[PDB]
Formats: sequence, structure tokens, C-alpha cells
Amino acid sequence: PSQVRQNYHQDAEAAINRQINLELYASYVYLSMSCYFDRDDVALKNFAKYFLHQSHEEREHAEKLMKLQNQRGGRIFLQDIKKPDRDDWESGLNAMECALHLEKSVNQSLLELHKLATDKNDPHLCDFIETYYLSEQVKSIKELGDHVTNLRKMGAPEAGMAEYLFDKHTLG
Amino acid sequence: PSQVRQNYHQDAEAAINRQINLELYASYVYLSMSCYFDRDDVALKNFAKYFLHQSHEEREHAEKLMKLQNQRGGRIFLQDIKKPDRDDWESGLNAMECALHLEKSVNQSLLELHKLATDKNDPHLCDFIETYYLSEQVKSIKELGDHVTNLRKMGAPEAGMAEYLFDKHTLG
Amino acid sequence: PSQVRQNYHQDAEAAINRQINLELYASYVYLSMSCYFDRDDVALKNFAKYFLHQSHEEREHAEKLMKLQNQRGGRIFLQDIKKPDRDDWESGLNAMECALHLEKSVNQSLLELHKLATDKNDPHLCDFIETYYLSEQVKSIKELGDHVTNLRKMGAPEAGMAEYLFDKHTLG
Amino acid sequence: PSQVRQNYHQDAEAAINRQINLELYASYVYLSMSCYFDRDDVALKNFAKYFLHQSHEEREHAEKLMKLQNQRGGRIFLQDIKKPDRDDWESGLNAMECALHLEKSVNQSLLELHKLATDKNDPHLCDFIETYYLSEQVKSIKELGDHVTNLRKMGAPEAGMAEYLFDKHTLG
Ligand SMILES: [Fe+3]
Ligand SMILES: [Zn+2]
Ligand SMILES: [Zn+2]
Ligand SMILES: [Zn+2]
Ligand SMILES: [Zn+2]
Repeated sequence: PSQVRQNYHQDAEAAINRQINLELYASYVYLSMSCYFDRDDVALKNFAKYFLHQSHEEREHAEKLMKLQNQRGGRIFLQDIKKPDRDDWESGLNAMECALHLEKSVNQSLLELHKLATDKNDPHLCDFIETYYLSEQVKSIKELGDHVTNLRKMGAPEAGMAEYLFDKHTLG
Repeated sequence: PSQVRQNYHQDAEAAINRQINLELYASYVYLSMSCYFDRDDVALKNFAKYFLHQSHEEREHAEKLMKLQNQRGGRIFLQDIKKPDRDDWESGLNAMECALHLEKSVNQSLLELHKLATDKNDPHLCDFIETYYLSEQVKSIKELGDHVTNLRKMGAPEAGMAEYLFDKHTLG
Repeated sequence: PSQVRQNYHQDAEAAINRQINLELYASYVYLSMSCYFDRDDVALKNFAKYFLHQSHEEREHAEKLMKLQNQRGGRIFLQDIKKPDRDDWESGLNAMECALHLEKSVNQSLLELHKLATDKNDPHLCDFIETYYLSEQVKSIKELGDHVTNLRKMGAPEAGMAEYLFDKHTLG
Repeated sequence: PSQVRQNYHQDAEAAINRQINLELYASYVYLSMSCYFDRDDVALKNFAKYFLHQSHEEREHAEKLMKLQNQRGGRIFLQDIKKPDRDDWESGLNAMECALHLEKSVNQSLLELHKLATDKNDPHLCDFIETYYLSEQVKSIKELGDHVTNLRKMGAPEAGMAEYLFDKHTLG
């Protein structure tokens, strides 16, 4: 094995590779969303900016897991990054709902990774996930839930000014 | 011919004179729009500011074509600047739709000028159009399309707050 | 069609979507390379930094094509991002040779896109490619060729100090 | 018991005392290494500086465990600090290999301490180890593995310039 490897289970290595792919997939979904709001028939620049930022953040998350894998003496194996489930995201409200679902899915994967690390008595990996991933996900989920709540109350998407004014006030 | 003239077709010279007139016409249309929004019964100051800026930009475009004509040793021949098609522009949404149409018309003229320059093997003129006109037009068209989309979604012109709030948030 | 669309062929739209995928693929290849040099048994930090920068640049290139597609009124359709051809890049010299090949492949695709835009009399798209893609690619190819030349002369990969000293002096 | 003591097992107290001794031992090993590279017949000043820094860091680690022991109401019991296994460390490469082994040994001890804290349901102690010790050790191990890899590739110790140039470029 690698000269640095210590207390690092093959299962954990495999699970980290899976998580890298999921974070890269999430980045790609956000990029798709960002583009949608940049269309001339949608034209919500602050929704576009918000989702592009999220795309860049999920990239960074993937890169930090790659750094971990090498720090522990595992080996990164990349897989195809699947295309997002859709090209047309329908509305600001629908995109925020889809983002909430995605973030909860990523959180579920991270909780399964923590359970594996706990089972394999790998405290460094448990601490890493907690320190850099789990509080970030809880914060993200709460922010997206707040956005969904506000858009729904305002009357989106049927009330035409709702997404416009949300774009200006909350996302601007 | 002029002592500076080289590789500059009489057709191209004539087409540049036509384009000068079209840019001056566009400036005048924008000025008309700007004034409309300054009326006491319309009273949308940021629409007025937006169209006055566009008027000044289209002037500048005309003046840059005049500079080109003299740089290449052509001769500027000015024509009457026709009055705009209307005095009353109806609404913020209607003015933005009319502006989009105008910008697409100007773009079409520039594409015809580029085709002529290409046919006449005039790379300096092709590059000039591309460098200073074609990307400017694509950007303008996309911005106006985004504005039209937003105003329509917000409910303009029948929803009375739509143009008011668009004036404040997007154009302010 | 889109309200902004003018002089934008369906073929060109499709070719831009293909190019977006190729740039995203290139970004992923560079990311794979970057990771490789971060392994404890490779341990060349400036090679890793160099390829991570290239990964981020190719992302940016993809995002600029997405912006173009929306500016012209085309519609972005994303596809799967295929995994790179390998996980183990063998040596600094081999990775630079593979990067040179990749950059030439991307250049070839851009030259085919320019030929299509020329055929379809789309000067804005021709100018865009030239302005933001073709000189960038020529510069990249020349830089990678210079790196390959230097590493080969120095004796890489068999001369053990060659990649070490190149990492320090050229990439540091 | 101490007036502050709460949820702090006698086993944990004993294990912390053991860890204090191990960190003091590691500091002493590093000091020995540092001195070696300061000899007139070895004369690698940046190797000497690197190991002296590591010596001072391992002191600090010991002192932080002493602070913990008193914060939790345990009592520090010091033991002899054994001399390092050798006086002559042979080469820069051999010292880095010996340091890697030592760091892995210290990590193993910390993982055993975390397992004990987990068994004894002592979350404050688990968190302390994770927060200040486990990520520090993973980082140290990866850095030493990278150094060993580079020195081996460069041809150390038989290639006479390898340690000289590594001292200048990596450690300088
Ligand atoms: Fe040197
Ligand atoms: Zn994430
Ligand atoms: Zn103009
Ligand atoms: Zn590129
Ligand atoms: Zn220590």
C-alpha cells in the first residue's frame, strides 16, 4: 500500500470516490440551472448568479475530497459525470425546489459516508466530513428551504412579479 | 482617388454612407423614446435615462463610421434623417419591443455590410465591423430581449406597478 | 424562435453545444492530471498546480460558450462528461505530452466550428471564436510544446532530477 | 477527585500521560536529527532547520496535552524521555524515512486514544484529539511521504546533488 496509508479502509476509499462523483454531478446540475436563468426568455440574472456560485462551490467540495483521498494514501478513480435530469428548469421556484432535493440527496450520501467511517473506526475521516461537509449542507438546506418558502408565499410562479422582486431583493 | 485609398471598393464606401444614416436614424428614434418617458403623464425617469443613453451611443456609432470612411479615403455624403415612426410609444414594454426590433434591423444591415466587405476581399473593413459593431449589437439585442421578458412576466403594461418597479430595480 | 435570434444557424447551435461538452471534458482531464501529481508517490506540487489551473481555465471556456449560446438565442443542451482515458498519467513528461495532444484536439474542433460559421455567413460567431478561442489555443499549444521539449532534453522521466528541477524552475 | 473532574475516566487520564511522553520522545528524536544535519561532514542547513521546527512542534503538542490533563482535572505524571534509537541518521533520505515511521507511530497511538475515549463515552476528549491532533498527523505523514518520494526519484543518497538540491529547493 501507499507509504502514508494508515487506518484507511478500502471501503472508505471507494465511498470517497463515489462522493467525488456526486459533488461533480451537483456542480453540473447547478451549472445547468445557472444557464437556464440566463436565457432571453427567462432573464433572471441574480438567479443565474446564485446557481453559478453554487456550481463553483460544489466543484470546490469535490476538489477537497480529492485532496483528502491523496492525503490518506487512497487513489482517485474518476467516473463519467452524468448530465442533469433536465434542460428546462421551468421557474425560479421549481429550480429552488430541485436544488433543495439535490442538497438533501448529497447530505444523505455524506451521512452514509460518516456511518461507514464510524463503523471502520476512522476518526480522522469522521472529523473531516463533519468539519467541512455536514454543517455546510445543513446551512445550504435551510437557505434553500427559506427561499422556497418565500417564493411560494409571494405567489411564484403564477404571480409575475414574485420571481422578479425576489431576484432583486433576496438574491441581489 | 484619395492618396490614402487602398483596397476600398466604391460599393463599400456607399454602404458605409448608408450605415451612417441608419445609425443617426436609430439615435433619433431613441431620443424620441427618451422624451416620451419624460412626459408628465408617463413619468418614468429611468426609462427616459436608458433611452437617452442609447441615443448617445448610436451617435457615437455613427461618428466612428464617419472616422472610418475618412481613414480609408472615402467621402462622407449625408442624407436627411427621417423622423421616427411614432411620437407616442404607448408603454415601457412597447418601447422596449420597438427598440428590440430596431436593434435587429441595424444588426441585419451590419451583417449585409460584412457580407459585402467579404465579397470585396476587404479584411480591414470586415475586422472593423466585427470589432466595433457586431458584438455590440448581439449584446444590445440580448439585453433588450431580457427586458421584454421581464416586463411581460411582471404583467406590463396592464399591471400598474410593473413598469414602476422595473424602472426602479432594473433600470435604476 | 427566440426573440433575440438573428443569423444563427441550427447547425451552429448544435456545434456550440458539442464544443461546450469538449471544454468540460478537457477541464475534467486536467483535473485528473492535477490529482495524479498530488499523490504521495508522485509528489510534484507545481505540476499539480499547473494542471489545476488549466482545469479551471477550460471551465471558464465552457462557461463563456454557454453565455454565447444564450446571447444568440440558442438553447444549451448538456451531455454526460466522459471520464478521462486514464487514472495514472505515468510521469510529468507523459502528462505534458497528453495535454499537448488534448489541446491540439480542442483546437481542431474550434477550427471546424470556425469553418462552419464561415460557411453559414455568421461573422459574429467567427469573430467570437477568433477573439477568445483561437489565439488562446495557439498560445497553449506552444507553451506545452516548449515544456515537452525542455523535459525531454533534461532527460525526463528516467533522469530522476529532471522533473524535480523542472517543477521548481519552470513551473514554480 | 478534583473539583472540576466530570466524565473523565482514569483510563483516559493514564493514556494522556502516556501520549505526553510519546510527544516528548518525538521532540527529542527530531532534535537528534536536526543536530545530525548540522555536523561539518553532513552540512545540510535546511534539513537541520526542518527537523528543529518539527522538534519544537512536537514540544508544543506535548504541552497542549498537559493543558488538557489539567483542564479535565487529571494529574500529570512524567516519565523518563528515552534517548533516540540512533545518533547517526545516515542521510537526508534515511532521516525522512525514519520521521515518516515515527509520525505513523504517533498517529497509531492517537487512534488508540480516540478509540478509548469513544469507548468511555468522552466526547470532549474525542473532539480534542480530532481538532488538534488527527488532522495534524495526516498532514505531517503526507508531507513526509512526498519528501521521501522526491528524494528517491532524484537519486538520493547515492546521487550527490540530490540532497543538496532538495535542501535548496524544497526545504529552503
Ligand atoms: Fe537548481
Ligand atoms: Zn457539496
Ligand atoms: Zn448602433
Ligand atoms: Zn479550452
Ligand atoms: Zn506530535
